[PDB]
Amino acid sequence: GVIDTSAVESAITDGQGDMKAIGGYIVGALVILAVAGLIYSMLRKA
Amino acid sequence: GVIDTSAVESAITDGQGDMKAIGGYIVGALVILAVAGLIYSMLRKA
Repeated sequence: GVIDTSAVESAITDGQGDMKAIGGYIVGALVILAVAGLIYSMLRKA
Repeated sequence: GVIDTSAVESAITDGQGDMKAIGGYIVGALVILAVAGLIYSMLRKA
């Protein structure tokens, strides 16, 4: 009496493979305010 | 002064043996909307 849920794992494993894609696109934008955070500290201490 | 009613029990015991046959054919179709009723609830809560 089953219902075919084969279209579930095919849909959301491709879903969770897309959460990883837009996680790496944020990490690449948070290191901008990490690098610029501490080369401001070099100019101030000088 | 009897009338032979031997053809009665031979006719309706085979009749009530057929009500059981089409009762089990409905139960097999009501569990479809019982299973699908609560795997819809898993997808909604996720």
